[PDB]
Amino acid sequence: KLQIAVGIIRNENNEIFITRRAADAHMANKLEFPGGKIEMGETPEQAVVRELQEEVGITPQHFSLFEKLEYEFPDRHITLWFWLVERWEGEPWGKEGQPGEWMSLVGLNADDFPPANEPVIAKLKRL
Ligand SMILES: Nc1nc2c([nH]c(=O)n2[C@H]2C[C@H](O)[C@@H](COP(=O)(O)O)O2)c(=O)[nH]1
Ligand SMILES: OC[C@H]1O[C@@](CO)(O[C@H]2O[C@H](CO)[C@@H](O)[C@H](O)[C@H]2O)[C@@H](O)[C@@H]1O
Ligand code: NA
Repeated sequence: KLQIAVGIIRNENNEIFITRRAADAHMANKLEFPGGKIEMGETPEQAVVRELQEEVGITPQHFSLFEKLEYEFPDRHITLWFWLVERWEGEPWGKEGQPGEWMSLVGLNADDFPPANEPVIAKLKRL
């Protein structure tokens, strides 16, 4: 059972900053919204801020919870907190050496992301 906070970073051109997971990680090689595990003593709002600062070097500001869902993977159960981030300080980049780039929302392919993201990718194509 893991609680994961991730940020959907959208610019004014309806593009999202997406990174790719390592070949040796769970959901290897999949595209993803930057994020990570919510630690003990930390709230989901604080988690997404810390995770984005760590992973892509930006500080999320005035964000909202776009979606919260639970997904059962073959060996783990995770609760995902998808935060819509439209304002932030900094310029997103591959701060941890991971691949990262802007992707048009209309071009996103749910099959490229973990299956847990399916409903979120779909909903995004409408916001
Ligand atoms: N960062 C991130 N993790 C995701 C997404 N979708 C999704 O199922 N996950 C899963 C993959 C991992 O099992 C877990 C994240 O944990 P790690 O920080 O250890 O990789 O959440 C997503 O969009 N972003
Ligand atoms: O839960 C997010 C939701 O709460 C509001 C206030 O109604 O925003 C507050 O919480 C955000 C997340 O911590 C902050 O970024 C924001 O600055 C704060 O006002 C809504 O705007 C948002 O949908
Ligand atoms: Na982490």
